[PDB]
Amino acid sequence: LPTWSLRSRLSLSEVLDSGDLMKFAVDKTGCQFLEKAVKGSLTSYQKFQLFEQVIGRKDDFLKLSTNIFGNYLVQSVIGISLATNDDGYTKRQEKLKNFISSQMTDMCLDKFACRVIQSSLQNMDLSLACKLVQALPRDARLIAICVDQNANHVIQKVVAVIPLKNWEFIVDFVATPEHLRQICSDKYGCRVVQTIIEKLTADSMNVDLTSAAQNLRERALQRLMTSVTNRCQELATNEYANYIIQHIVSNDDLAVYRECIIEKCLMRNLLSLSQEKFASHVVEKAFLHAPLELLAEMMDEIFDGYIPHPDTGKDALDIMMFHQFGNYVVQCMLTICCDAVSGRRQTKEGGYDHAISFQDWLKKLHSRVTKERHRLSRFSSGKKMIETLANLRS
RNA sequence: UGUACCAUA
Repeated sequence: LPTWSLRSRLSLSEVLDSGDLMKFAVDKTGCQFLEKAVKGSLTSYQKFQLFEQVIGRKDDFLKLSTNIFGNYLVQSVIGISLATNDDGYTKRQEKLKNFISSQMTDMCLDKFACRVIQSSLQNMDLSLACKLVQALPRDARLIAICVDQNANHVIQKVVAVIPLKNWEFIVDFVATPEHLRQICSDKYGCRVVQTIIEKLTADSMNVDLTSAAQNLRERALQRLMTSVTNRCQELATNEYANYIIQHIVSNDDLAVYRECIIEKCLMRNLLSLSQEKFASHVVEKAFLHAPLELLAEMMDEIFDGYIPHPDTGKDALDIMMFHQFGNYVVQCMLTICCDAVSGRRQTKEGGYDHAISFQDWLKKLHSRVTKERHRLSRFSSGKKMIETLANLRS
């Protein structure tokens, strides 16, 4: 801090006139002062000086943006610039767009500057905000952006506040098989893929779209889903990407994609997937949300899709009930049937009552549980199942 | 008996 300032009762015009702003803005106490001062009434010339000193020169703007304290002052002054419709408005906002553009990647990857980007994206005029998105990298650096724990929030802001036409390139980039593989195998990249999928879903939150815009949305959705269903096996078994497959399977507004995953990824692999740490969650979701015709194939695959062990006679259901992960899938099957038979779940799919299918599955499960009650009572899972059936006839 | 993310003074 400048020696002349080493006080209380200090004015903003002093700091602005002194040439020493940059020293205040990167100091905790100093920046705390500016942040208070900047919220008050500002005269025209005070804004003029803030504009010039904080967002007027590329280098100082970069230095504050990437600064732990400075970035807050940059965001406030950008706010004030946007609120100030004087004659220099245009040059200011245009210049700000140029500054960020020329350093896009560096700023996104920075813990603090990425906050400046986010704030600029949602507050700037949409047409200038759209140019910021154009400045996004189209190569390995985009992947790096998606998987950084700070920078990934830039992509998510873009998705939230920018019309799809401007960021269609991101969808197609992420849908490129190699890219999808790297992004979805990452902690943060998956959140990005998740957010994009949500945005591209024709749900309650997209009813405001024109038809042209819905069409654009649909095409991007198909592109992304084609890549996702092509790697469904890998994504479903992955530690992070299983959440994505679960989201798709559980979302009614994605029903057609849920059926695709079930048919071409899950079906015939149920015993095997039910024993996976990660995919077992996907398999539960599929049972919970499958349309009845597919639900019946799923149930049939468990009850009768596999040949029992040649020596002991153990079947898929024996294996699953006592498996560390598979036991949760059987619990899920049982709970579906009990809900169905007891009114808690709709058995009429499309005016057709599949009630007796659920009764049949329940009867099979109840028969197994009864015969194996002694072994099953040794496990928490087994006790839960026994108890579920008891609570049914009560 | 079984997993993530939710990130600045």
